[PDB]
Amino acid sequence: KETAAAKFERQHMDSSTSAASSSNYCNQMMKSRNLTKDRCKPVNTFVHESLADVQAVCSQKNVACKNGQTNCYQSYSTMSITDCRETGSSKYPNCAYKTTQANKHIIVACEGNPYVPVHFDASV
Ligand SMILES: O=c1ccn([C@@H]2O[C@H](COP(=O)(O)OP(=O)(O)O)[C@@H](O)[C@H]2O)c(=O)[nH]1
Ligand SMILES: O=c1ccn([C@@H]2O[C@H](COP(=O)(O)OP(=O)(O)O)[C@@H](O)[C@H]2O)c(=O)[nH]1
Repeated sequence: KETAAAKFERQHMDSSTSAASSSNYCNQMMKSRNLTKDRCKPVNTFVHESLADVQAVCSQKNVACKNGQTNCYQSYSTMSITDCRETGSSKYPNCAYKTTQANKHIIVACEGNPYVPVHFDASV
């Protein structure tokens, strides 16, 4: 079965490109990462940095999570990310997304032993 850590990697990691993310990037990525299978996931961020660099965020700046939990961490450096947001006209199963590339600090929640990212909270 898929671990929480593995799900984070599937949903949020894309180390292969520096940013490139064509205007088609989210339409393609959201489907293939299985985020459009049961419904159109409304909002999802992919991070274009090495796995070790994203894992390292769990030992960086501790900040409150949006839900009030205390186990969120903000990257000291900006990171290459792509935000995917479902369009107004998108209708399941034809999930359609706007693709927006940015360099921002990421905030992730970390859990477990080993202590690793399990949830993408925000970018700032
Ligand atoms: O900048 C963002 C904001 C949210 N999400 C995703 O959207 C999901 C829904 O957000 P959350 O679980 O924190 O609850 P909500 O924001 O919907 O109240 C998150 O788990 C993330 O997978 C994301 O990928 N990037
Ligand atoms: O602010 C948060 C939000 C979520 N989680 C944990 O992150 C994991 C993945 O979250 P979820 O299953 O809700 O999926 P997501 O919303 O991130 O897509 C779960 O073990 C939650 O306990 C957390 O530790 N802090």
